[PDB]
Amino acid sequence: HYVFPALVQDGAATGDWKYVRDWTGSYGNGPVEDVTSLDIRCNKDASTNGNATETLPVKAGEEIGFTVRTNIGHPGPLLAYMAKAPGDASDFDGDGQVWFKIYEDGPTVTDDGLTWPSDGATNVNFTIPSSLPDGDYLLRVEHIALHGAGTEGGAQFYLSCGQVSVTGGGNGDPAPLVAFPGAYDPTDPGILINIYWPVPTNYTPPGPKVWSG
Ligand SMILES: *[C@@H]1O[C@H](CO)[C@@H](O)[C@H](O)[C@H]1NC(C)=O
Ligand SMILES: [Cu+2]
Repeated sequence: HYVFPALVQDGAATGDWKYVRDWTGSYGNGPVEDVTSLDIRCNKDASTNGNATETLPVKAGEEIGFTVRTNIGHPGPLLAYMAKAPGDASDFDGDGQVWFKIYEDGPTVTDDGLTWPSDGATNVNFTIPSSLPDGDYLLRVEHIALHGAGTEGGAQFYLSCGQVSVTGGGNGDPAPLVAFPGAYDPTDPGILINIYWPVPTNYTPPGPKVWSG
């Protein structure tokens, strides 16, 4: 139970939900539980637009992060996605095959079982690929909590969508492109997984491969 309320730029948080789409029930720190739901895109009611969210100017190559409200208190992978808006980020619903992955981490095998780079984290950061073209993007941050993921319907998704306007961009062609919902299936080997009883040797975060450019 955590949220990603604000973007981090130049080693300072911006305002809670200023450059990030606030979502229905964000107060309760509730997980998305259905990867077929519109919720999996930007969380509940957040996709339809950002008519009251701002867009942060950023550079291709810049490290943009998110604050974490309390901390990442569940085990699992961190993932980030972006999507080019056809105009202003605040008018973009993020529909269609427009999402590409820019980041994902995976676990370490210990004596005690899997540890994760996200465990206890109070902030998270990513790097806008240096070749990403000029444009308005959604920046979708996701932690997939896997502590109850042994049964179908048991993986938890903790998400937010930030709005950024990218300059200093190159001639990258982000791909492959996927949809939320649609990228994830509840039987996916990174979503339906017993992280404990046989200790995973080769855990595979779901969705498409990372676009590096
Ligand atoms: C996140 O921040 C750490 C600490 O400065 C850094 O080592 C790492 O390269 C950064 N990761 C990304 C994805 O920008
Ligand atoms: Cu929780």
